[PDB]
Amino acid sequence: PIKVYGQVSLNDSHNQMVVHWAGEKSNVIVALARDSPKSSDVYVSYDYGKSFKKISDKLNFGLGNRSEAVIAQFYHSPADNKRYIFADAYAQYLWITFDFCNTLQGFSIPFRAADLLLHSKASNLLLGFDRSHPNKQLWKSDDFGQTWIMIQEHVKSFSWGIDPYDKPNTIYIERHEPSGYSTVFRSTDFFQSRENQEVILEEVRDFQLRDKYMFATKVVHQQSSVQLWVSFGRKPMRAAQFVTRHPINEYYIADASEDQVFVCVSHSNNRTNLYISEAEGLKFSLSLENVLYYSPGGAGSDTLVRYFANEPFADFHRVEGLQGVYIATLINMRSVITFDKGGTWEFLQAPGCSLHLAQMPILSKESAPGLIIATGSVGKKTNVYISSSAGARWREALPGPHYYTWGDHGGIITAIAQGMETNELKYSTNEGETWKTFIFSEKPVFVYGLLTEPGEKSTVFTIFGSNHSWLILQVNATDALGVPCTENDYKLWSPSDERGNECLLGHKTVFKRRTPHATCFNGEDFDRPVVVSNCSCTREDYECDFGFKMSEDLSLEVCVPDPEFSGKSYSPVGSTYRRTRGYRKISGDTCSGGDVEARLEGELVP
Ligand SMILES: *[C@@H]1O[C@H](CO)[C@@H](O)[C@H](O)[C@H]1NC(C)=O
Ligand SMILES: *[C@@H]1O[C@H](CO)[C@@H](O)[C@H](O)[C@H]1NC(C)=O
Ligand SMILES: *[C@@H]1O[C@H](CO)[C@@H](O)[C@H](O)[C@H]1NC(C)=O
Repeated sequence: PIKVYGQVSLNDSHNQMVVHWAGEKSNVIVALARDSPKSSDVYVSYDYGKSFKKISDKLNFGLGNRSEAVIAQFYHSPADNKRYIFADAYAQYLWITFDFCNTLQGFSIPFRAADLLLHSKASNLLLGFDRSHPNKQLWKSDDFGQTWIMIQEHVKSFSWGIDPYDKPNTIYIERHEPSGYSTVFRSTDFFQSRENQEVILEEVRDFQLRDKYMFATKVVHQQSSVQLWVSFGRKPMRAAQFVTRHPINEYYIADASEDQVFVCVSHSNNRTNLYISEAEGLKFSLSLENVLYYSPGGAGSDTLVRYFANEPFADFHRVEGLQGVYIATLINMRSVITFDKGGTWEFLQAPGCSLHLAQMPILSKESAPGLIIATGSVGKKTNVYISSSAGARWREALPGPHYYTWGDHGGIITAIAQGMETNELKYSTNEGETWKTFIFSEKPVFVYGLLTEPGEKSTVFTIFGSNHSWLILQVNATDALGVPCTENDYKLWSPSDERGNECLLGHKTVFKRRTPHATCFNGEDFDRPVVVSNCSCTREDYECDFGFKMSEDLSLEVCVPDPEFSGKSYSPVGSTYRRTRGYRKISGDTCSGGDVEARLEGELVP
């Protein structure tokens, strides 16, 4: 029903191992073994993981130099999955391949390659940032790392532009300056001429680019305070309004991907406050207080929080595949979820008790709309919890901590116990309502990774671990799904909140998906909603207005005046101006008509 078709032990005793399939239409897998750096090894499969060949000896410093290569990091081009760069940890040196590591060539380079930033569309183009010097130099290559020019020195921060919003080759940069105040510049010819260069904002402290938005900071006064500046869709930057009684030291941009900005301000007692804007990103309202926040700390002069997306400091998580849905943890903790980008929040429940989600991460994808797997616990021992209702309802799927992944649009889910040795793969074809066991090897292993072969329809899983000696297995589970799904095996589904509203963000979205109990191969792409239709407005289409905050008791769902406004939340006796009741329609909400829209919307006042 399921078979292990590839199993390979690498006579290798490094303490880290990463394994990456080249991509969806590809038989190549690259594996990199590293320490915690003291040594490394590289292995490549050209047969879907049936066999791996050691190719570390191809990574050498050339004729008459025998000193061993030590790979810190490798990089895969997202524009061309045949291309890789392996960077030496110590020497100023790279190896590049254009053919899945069949041929590698070494190149000595004028900096150590701490961080390379490969362009997402132009496969020859990349940046390199020399972080070892305090001299802070940005290097650019247009031949995939063979030759490099130094395009900017004294770099405080920089970023590639983003398509489609920026012209081709766009780079944004800000330099360190003796005064501490600096200019954000944009160039389309790598800073080679005045004519292809543009001032974006001046007297800036920091800057960041995130999707359609750009953020920068200035200082105002009389204690000084940091003012946030924002651009939406590459229009000129404008000052955001953040009214508080006390100085703001920094902003954390938590998310800017759904036509609004979530921003966190303050980090007292490992808590922060979550604010949301409308589309322009300029008028923020307090959506959620006391969100868990843990950072390692920084030098003390950062005004925009730097962090990696896969390691957010705020316990706040966008659910993929769905607009509107985010999950957070607040504080004696509680997990909450929103279905309307922070307009209202609800407590998560399992069978009911309060469900607390440790964010082992939350797994969700556009290829399986409404399916979420997460790790957490109930009351007061971690288990695996599953929702197939976009987080509205949850069940406990498996007890104990596990790796989990899935294939074929969520139609087959796999799980392996973590933190103990095992030779057991759990699999479910019904969203975790039942599970079968497949013994994937005779002897137990500590498992360190569980992956799905890329491709939305894939039903091949990679397992790697050891008992130190690395083992890599490939499990083909295709036959566990049997024959192709037919019309009988699909049902219409609309995401809803916990109350049953299938009307989210002012419209009803309809997906065609495979029923929970159908055992069949789903060969269809139904990732994109079949029907969308508008609804009459409800409370759920509204959020707190500038000057207001969510009631402390979230279940009241009432917006009240924010004390930070010092009693001036409602300030303008003439004409017919529009006085807010505390609410504004959520950015991108398409609701229309009905009772609620009236007297949630502003009041006409003389
Ligand atoms: C070999 O060449 C590399 C890269 O140029 C250099 O960094 C290293 O010092 C060399 N090692 C020896 C033993 O000559
Ligand atoms: C897995 O099994 C299916 C059905 O037998 C086959 O079509 C598919 O190519 C296999 N995949 C791999 C990577 O062996
Ligand atoms: C729903 O409303 C939006 C504007 O709010 C409009 O653009 C869209 O055409 C409407 N869609 C449907 C399917 O009626």
